[PDB]
This record gives sequence, structure tokens and C-alpha cells, in this order.
Amino acid sequence: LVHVASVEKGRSYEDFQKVYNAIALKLREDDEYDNYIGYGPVLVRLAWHISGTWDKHDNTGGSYGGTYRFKKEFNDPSNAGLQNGFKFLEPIHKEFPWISSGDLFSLGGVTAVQEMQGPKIPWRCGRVDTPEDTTPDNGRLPDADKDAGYVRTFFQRLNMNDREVVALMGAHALGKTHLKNSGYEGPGGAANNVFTNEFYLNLLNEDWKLEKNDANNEQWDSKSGYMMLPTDYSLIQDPKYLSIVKEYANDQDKFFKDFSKAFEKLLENGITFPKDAPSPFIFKTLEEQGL
Ligand code: HEM
Repeated sequence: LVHVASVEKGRSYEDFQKVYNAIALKLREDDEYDNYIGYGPVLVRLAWHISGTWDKHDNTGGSYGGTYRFKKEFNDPSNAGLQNGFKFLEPIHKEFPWISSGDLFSLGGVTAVQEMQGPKIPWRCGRVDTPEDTTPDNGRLPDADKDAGYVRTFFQRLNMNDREVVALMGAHALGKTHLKNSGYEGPGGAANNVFTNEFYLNLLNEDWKLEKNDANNEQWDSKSGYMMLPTDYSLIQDPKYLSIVKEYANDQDKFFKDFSKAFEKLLENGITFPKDAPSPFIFKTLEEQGL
């Protein structure tokens, strides 16, 4: 099963920087969402969920086909809450109807990371919408109540190794769990709409207690009001993951560079780029443009 990137007809870097900027300006404007967290975190989770359905064995799933727009995937229990991200991006799609759905959802996550002061994430265009019957079945996104061996095995299906898994999980410094969406409640730190390495610092430095929440699920909670999923906490229970947690807690730049590479890879899994494809784009932030 081969998915070849096909650039939206006649488009180039400037076109996609315009779409970036529209997303970024709306991120700035719609600041009230989720008790003033803003839409940045949910856009990052949307880009990950539309990509995290990929299966390396048969190239099903993945960001290419934009299939989150179809009911079966939109209504996956694992995707509860991401409707808010889709609705955010709808007026953007209306203004730029030429962009593919996969390109929009993945660009929304790149834009959110960068606007939240995260690393630059190179991004490539050319995902092509595919029909409803190419939508992957529910059940391909991971469970949160599991341990390190589950996490490790899960991510082999996405061709991610230990370092890439630990780097990607640093996105859990962003946003929060919502009890009605996932049966978990609370944020993982204090700066949860700024992209930093706080997730690793908090795993190492907080005093975590294993508690039950109001949905009767266990999670790790700290007296500062932070929380970790069981799969988050597994990163300090496993000695291989713990080493990498310590590395990223002690080196902000290294985390940013490893995250950028793993996140681009996540967003590009499944896609074949022609040798003649444009090189990846690195968008300027609004701040860098004086906008
Ligand atoms: C073992 C792997 C993972 C599990 C089990 C997991 C699970 C969760 C759960 C249960 C939530 C809460 C959803 C809610 O209640 O609204 C969450 C939120 C989130 N996840 Fe993950 N996740 C994983 C990996 C990742 C990855 C790889 C990324 C991106 C790189 C990511 C980004 C996020 C973001 C940014 C949020 C906050 C969303 C919000 O505030 O609306 N997750 N995740």
C-alpha cells in the first residue's frame, strides 16, 4: 500500500505560511478555550491521533488520507475531545479549501507547537484525501492504564524506538486530561500552554502519589496539582526510559531537537515523498514575522 505525496496544485511555501499564519492568529484570538489554556494542546493531540493510527506492517492508517473527517474515526472513543480541534480548524479549511485534510490537521499540530514557543518542526505538504473506506478501525491508539512494556511494544507499530517514545511523550507538558473525555483528570505541570521540558522535570522532582480519580481510574498525582498517566509514570519505572527522562530534564535543547525529529517522523509515517518533492518547509512564527 503506497501513498505518494502530491503537492496541492501550484502551491509553494508562501501558500502554506499563509495557512500557518491563519491558524496561529486564531490560536492567539480564541484564547478562552479550556479555562484559558487555548487551543494549542488539543491541536497537538489531534495531529498525533490522526497519525498514530498508522500500522508499519501494511501502511494502513496514518496522516496521509485525512480520514479523521469520517464518522468512524471522528467518533473513536480514543478521540473524544478532538472535535474541538476539528471545529477550530474548520474556518481555516473554509478560507483555504485547497489544502488537504491530512495537511491541515498535521500543520495545525506544527503550528501549535511553534506558537507555544516549542522547537521548529519541518513540515512537508502533499497528503491526499482518501475515501471513507480507507478509514482505520477504532482501537489503534494507545491505552493509558498500562506499563512500560506495553508502551514500548505499542510504539514499535509506529516504528518508534525508546528515545523517540520518550521525546514524543514530552508533549504531555501541554494541556490536560479531562475526566469526561478519557476518565483522567488534571494537567501535568504549571506551564501547560508553553512548550518546555517540564514533563521530565515534574516526573523526576514531584512527589507522586498513586490515587483514584472520580472515574475510579488510578493516576499519579502531586501536591502541586499535577498528574501523570500510568503510561507517563512508566517512563521512570523502566530503567531505559528513566535514563532518557533524565537526559531531557537536564538538556532543554536536546529535547527540542529530538522532539522535532520524532514529531515530524510521526506526522510523515506512511508517506512516500518523490525524489523531486519540495524540501520540508520551516515556517516562521507570528512573532518572527512581526505579526
Ligand atoms: C502512551 C502514549 C499516550 C497515551 C496513552 C496518551 C493518552 C492521553 C490522554 C488519556 C490524554 C487526555 C485526553 C483528554 O482527556 O482530553 C492525553 C492528552 C494529550 N496528549 Fe497524549 N497520550 C499519549 C501520547 C501522546 C503523544 C505521542 C502526543 C503528541 C506528541 C500526545 C499529546 C497529548 C496532548 C498535547 C494532550 C493534551 C490535550 C488537551 O489538553 O486537550 N499524547 N493523552
